[PDB]
This record gives sequence, structure tokens and C-alpha cells, in this order.
Amino acid sequence: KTHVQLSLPVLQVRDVLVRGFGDSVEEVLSEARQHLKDGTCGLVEVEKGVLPQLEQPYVFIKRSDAAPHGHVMVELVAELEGIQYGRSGETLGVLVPHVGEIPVAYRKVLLRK
Repeated sequence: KTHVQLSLPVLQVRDVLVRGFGDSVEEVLSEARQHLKDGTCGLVEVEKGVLPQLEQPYVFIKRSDAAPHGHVMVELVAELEGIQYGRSGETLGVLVPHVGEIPVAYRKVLLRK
């Protein structure tokens, strides 16, 4: 399938134990896609002071369209020193590994895979 319905656990930035997916734009996108497939991916909602508490490169989910079955359609865009790799809509949040942190919510998304 080109798209996969996922429910992403929304984590508070100060709870997150593993604050990024790796060390290159290509690695963080690879790792983000593997974690999304394995159900081991969390979402941090971006507000003032969140991103400086996380590790670059960042992986964003961005709205790719204006929402089947409650699931907002999204795609991945990475960012490193102010340059983005990809072009998409509004940021739903930043992706991080999930290693058992208690979420505050779930975000239903349709991921272009």
C-alpha cells in the first residue's frame, strides 16, 4: 500500500529519552520510516522551545492534503541547519523514537510510505 493508517503516541518533549533518529538527513528519514512501520515512533507537537530540546537532523510529519477515516494524510520532511529535504503542508509535529514514554494523546495519520 502507498498509504498506511497509523495512530502516533504524542509525547511531551521533556519525557523523550531518544531525541532524534540519527546523524544525516538520509539516516533520520530511513530510521523514521522503519520506526513508523514497526510501531516504535512518537510525535512531539512543535511549540516555542521544543526544537532546541531535540537533536538535528529533525524529521517532520507535514499535512500532504486537505482526512480519510479521521486520519490526516502526511508525508516526511527532514531539516538540518535550516534546510528542509522535501516540500509539504503544515507541520503536525516532529517524529522521535518511542521507547515506552507515556503519551498525552494519539494523532491518527495516513502516512504516504
